[PDB]
Amino acid sequence: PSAADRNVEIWKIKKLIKSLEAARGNGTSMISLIIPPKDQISRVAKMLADEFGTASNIKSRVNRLSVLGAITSVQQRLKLYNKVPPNGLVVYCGTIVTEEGKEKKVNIDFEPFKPINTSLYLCDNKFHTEALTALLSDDSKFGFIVIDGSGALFGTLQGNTREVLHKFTVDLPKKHGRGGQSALRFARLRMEKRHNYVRKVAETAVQLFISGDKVNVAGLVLAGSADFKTELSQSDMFDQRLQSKVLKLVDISYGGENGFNQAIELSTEVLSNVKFIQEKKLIGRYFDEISQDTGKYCFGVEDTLKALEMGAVEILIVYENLDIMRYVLILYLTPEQEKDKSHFTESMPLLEWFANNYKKFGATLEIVTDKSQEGSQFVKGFGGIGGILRYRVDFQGM
Repeated sequence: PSAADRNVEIWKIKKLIKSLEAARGNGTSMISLIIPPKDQISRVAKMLADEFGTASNIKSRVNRLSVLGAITSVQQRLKLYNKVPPNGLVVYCGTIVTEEGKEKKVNIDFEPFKPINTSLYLCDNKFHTEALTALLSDDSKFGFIVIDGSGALFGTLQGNTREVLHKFTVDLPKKHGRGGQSALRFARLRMEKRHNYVRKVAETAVQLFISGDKVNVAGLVLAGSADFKTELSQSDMFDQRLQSKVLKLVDISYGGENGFNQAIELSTEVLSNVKFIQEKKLIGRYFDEISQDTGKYCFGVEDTLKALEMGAVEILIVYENLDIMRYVLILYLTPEQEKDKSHFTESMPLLEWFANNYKKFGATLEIVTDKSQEGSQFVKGFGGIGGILRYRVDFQGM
């Protein structure tokens, strides 16, 4: 588990989906192999073997060598895996026409984060990625609890997908009567049935939102009126992890189902901007180092790599674009790269590098955008690559 680390993974997918769809060679030489979890490898290995045997007959050298090579190619990757890992196995192999009309051979095998029963096996002119872009259906789901004086409600907002889950009700000690009983005796029974609501509710929500020893949602908004909910967050009969991710405390007029929409209308933004929020927060904290004397910061390629290479800098912050290429067929040059590169002595874009191997530096990679003042200044003003260090470091000249 681990968000932020989870979002680096999505980045790579989109990057891969991009290059994959940009390709298209010359006939049945494109293999898209997706293998669902638990399904069996040898089942696949045989089908491959079969396909190979059948292709062996083709007899049109060019067309025969084409199909054979593809199949060979994927078999050769498949042999590396001892069995489908969890989430499964995606595999792309084949020969494509690249720049200069030369041939390029693609070899991709790897485990994602869940493409079940997609079980795919196609040989075409193009790679088939619909399976990958689907992983890109990651809409954060939020939890709603809308209290009231006449009844509670629990539902979810996810994208534009509204969902009313459960809805019970209470009829607290309302009536007063004409002298027929004491005041205290009333207030008593009063701050008694509430507590027996402040519960049943705070209880019919843990038996809901937190399904499987973890909250099956990422936000949780408590909406109602007059502390009928503020006596629910800082409470004892509710909390436990759930009090931990209460995002908004929204005041509506008239609740239950009607106030659900009012809750949802109001909660959009913080919920439709969650990434930009944490993203602006992150970069802000960064700007903060730069501003105090504590100064545990770093930026620019040179010193970041330098700081990265040495000890442990807490979070590496990099812009999603980053006109900077890293070769060593090790340099780090922008598209200034059209100069006296005195020949060879793995041309990967720098961010592409940072992703595959940052897990081994001190952790946490944060790709950010310029869709804010914070990210625009992080880029326009500090080359969009810096880091939040864990102890001051001295950089000197150049």
